[PDB]
Amino acid sequence: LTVKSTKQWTIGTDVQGSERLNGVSYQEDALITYGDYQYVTFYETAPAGYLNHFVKVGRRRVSPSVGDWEFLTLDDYTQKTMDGHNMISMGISGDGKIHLSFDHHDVPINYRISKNGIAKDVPSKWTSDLFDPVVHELVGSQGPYSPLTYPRFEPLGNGDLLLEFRIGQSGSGDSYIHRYSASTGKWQAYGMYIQGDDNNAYINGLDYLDGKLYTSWTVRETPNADTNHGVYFAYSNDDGKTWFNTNDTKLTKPISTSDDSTLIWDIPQNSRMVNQEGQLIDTKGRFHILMRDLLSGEHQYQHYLRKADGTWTKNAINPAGLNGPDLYDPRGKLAGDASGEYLFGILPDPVKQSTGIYVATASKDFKDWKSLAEIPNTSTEPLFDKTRLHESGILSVFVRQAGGFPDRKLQVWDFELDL
Ligand SMILES: *[C@@H]1O[C@H](CO)[C@@H](O[C@@H]2O[C@H](CO)[C@@H](O[C@@H]3O[C@H](CO)[C@@H](O)[C@H](O[C@H]4O[C@H](CO)[C@@H](O)[C@H](O)[C@@H]4O)[C@@H]3O)[C@H](O)[C@H]2NC(C)=O)[C@H](O)[C@H]1NC(C)=O
Ligand SMILES: C[C@@H]1O[C@@H](O)[C@H](O)[C@H](O)[C@H]1O
Ligand code: NA
Repeated sequence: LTVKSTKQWTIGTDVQGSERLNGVSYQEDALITYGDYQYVTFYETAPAGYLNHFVKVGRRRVSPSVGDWEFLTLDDYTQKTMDGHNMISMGISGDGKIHLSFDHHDVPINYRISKNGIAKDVPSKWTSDLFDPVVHELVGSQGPYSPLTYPRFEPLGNGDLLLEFRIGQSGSGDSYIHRYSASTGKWQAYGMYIQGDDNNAYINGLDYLDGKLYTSWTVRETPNADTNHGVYFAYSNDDGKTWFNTNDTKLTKPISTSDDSTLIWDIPQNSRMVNQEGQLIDTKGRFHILMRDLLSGEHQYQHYLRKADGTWTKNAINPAGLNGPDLYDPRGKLAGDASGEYLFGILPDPVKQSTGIYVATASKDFKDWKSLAEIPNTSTEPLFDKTRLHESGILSVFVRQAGGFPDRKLQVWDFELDL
């Protein structure tokens, strides 16, 4: 496997402040291909300047030829909170509507939707008036909508879309799922699906494939990030309503963080393992988790693999040149190609201030990690486009540069793979 071509685009100037608002690990998602177009969302500085931002949404054509990015500015909602939690997630439903949820740290939901199915019936003109106002509920569904952190979208197989988030706080919180029907345009509540017990679960993402929804998490006791413990897993065969552990044992609804039956790896507190890193269902149905810890004696990225024979394995990702991250360093992701043979570790390096793209193969039990490419000059939690990789064999990555405002840009890097 080799890179046929490498291209980059600067899509905006990052915002100024002591927190990272763009390129955050739990954006789900920031960069999405739907039909023939790719979409991206990020904050840019509003005319009021420092500590005033607007959400932007970019689009470009990617099939059958790649066209130029164009952007709209949502200049009716000013993001003002310098808190690295307050990121943006986007989702696109099978009616073509684009959904955005953003700007939360233990506050009520902030959500909006396109008026029409602009990703299906693609308008000529790309402007802000394609979006409805910001609302603080999900029409058709019910609360609680506060205190909300971590909106995550997952597109389902019938065009529907899940929206998942935590209600409560670090060290004491629960998570919920809501489902948007593409056929009716109404949301419905799936309710609480994981319940804390004077702690909170921190999921790594949502992964849906062929009618099954997968997630993994750690449990956090207190607002101190050293108090994470365990690596957990569950899946659902009904889009979030009911859940099973790794042994196909049905769980209680909601899943309790006290139920050890979802534990797949014992990781104590003070292991230097961070919440909300990376997960992946590959296209052959093997589940993968990216975490980190110091348990070997050195800080290293860790790959957890749920094998087909049922067994979990854990292997350090330690290819030559990769500096291992500590608790607070940027978080990575895992991506997969259409075949399921290739696993990509998209791993920010805290020494180099760059993002390494490493590849392992299913034939080698993913032990063969190798440096494939690098995105230089990043201070970001890199985020990729799942669909674009599956459909075209292009690994497309959204990144915040390193460096100082206003030199520090937002970019999309495309690695055309020789698949
Ligand atoms: C429900 O699922 C859980 C989670 O997967 C599962 O618990 C796991 O069971 C495995 C298999 O027993 C445990 O793995 C072993 O851990 C012990 C530590 O006491 C070691 O002895 C084992 O190492 C030997 O066996 C390995 C087999 O591959 C060899 O590679 C190794 O070199 C040794 O010979 C092995 O690692 C694992 O600890 C648990 N995990 C947890 C989190 O509890 C449980 O069994 C499932 N229950 C049912 C009813 O299916
Ligand atoms: C460790 C800490 O954990 C949560 O508060 C969020 O994931 C935040 O982004 C991360 O920095
Ligand atoms: Na607690």
